[PDB]
Amino acid sequence: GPVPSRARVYTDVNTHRPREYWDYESHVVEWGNQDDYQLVRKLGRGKYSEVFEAINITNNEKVVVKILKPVKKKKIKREIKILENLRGGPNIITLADIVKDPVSRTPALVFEHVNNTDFKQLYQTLTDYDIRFYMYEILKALDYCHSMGIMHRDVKPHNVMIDHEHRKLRLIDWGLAEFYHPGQEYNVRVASRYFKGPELLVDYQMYDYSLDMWSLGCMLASMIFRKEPFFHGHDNYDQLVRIAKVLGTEDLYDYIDKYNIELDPRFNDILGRHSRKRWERFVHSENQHLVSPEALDFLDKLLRYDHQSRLTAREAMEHPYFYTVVKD
Ligand SMILES: COc1cc(/C=C(\C#N)C(=O)Nc2nnc(C(C)(C)C)s2)ccc1O
Repeated sequence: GPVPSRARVYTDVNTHRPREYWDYESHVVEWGNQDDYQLVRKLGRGKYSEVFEAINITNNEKVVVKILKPVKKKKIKREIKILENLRGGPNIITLADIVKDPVSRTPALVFEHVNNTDFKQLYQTLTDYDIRFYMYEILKALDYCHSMGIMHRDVKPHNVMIDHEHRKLRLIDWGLAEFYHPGQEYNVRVASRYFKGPELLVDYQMYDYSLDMWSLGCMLASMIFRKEPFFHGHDNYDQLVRIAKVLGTEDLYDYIDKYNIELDPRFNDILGRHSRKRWERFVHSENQHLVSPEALDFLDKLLRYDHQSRLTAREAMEHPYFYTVVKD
């Protein structure tokens, strides 16, 4: 069988919390007044929700309303409980209210309003300094939620809201997030394809917070090299091949051998043999102003096959890449 694995940090946060903290199936939702919120416009529809801009008519302030699609009361209560546990943490989107939508017959989560610029256009204008700054802000959110026993499991540009005018960042969509319990096996069908960690792609279920750090590394690579997404697989198998063309196949075999994992035999005809590459080959005249020795070393220390070898969020915040970021 597979060799077990444990997070190297925040390992026992939930076992020493009171049961109510992580036992989300027993959570009792405190419902607000649905008539407080007037929907203004539909902003988007996801796999699991529709998102609206709205007005809170008790203060005439704009809010965002996420009306959940019908899913298991378990998955709904999980997201609600995680948002309440994390509320007020650095750069965590603030759940302001929860109401029963009378049309959908599902909960509608009310969030603080973030005046966001879409990552498609925003990523075209970010400077070297901008990228370091916003990476540091994401790390504050990830260290916070990891320190609170929670992994996000869906870190990607779409879930990082940035109000660039006020340099304000919020990590959103906690609908895939989970509580970390040592030795628990988790669903590997999380995260968007381009941001899935090697652990998901080789079907290793005993993963942890370090999954988020791979995803973050994928975002960093797309930003400093101006190639979004960086690992651009056509499916989940080709996704691992794309990673192995950069990190090399010998270290992939070291990874799966360490955890006594077996690759899907369908890789025998697609994976090939690939050397590990040096990150400088992705540097060119149109991205070099975003690349530094510190950026490449930081990236290299996030994008490890072995989830146990990646920088933690707190370690990442100590990295020289952030020395130039002005600290508040
Ligand atoms: C999909 O889960 C979530 C989504 C959100 C929020 C948004 C999304 N998605 C959001 O605020 N999207 C916007 N798109 N344009 C905006 C203007 C600045 C034009 C008003 S806001 C918050 C918490 C969640 O859990």
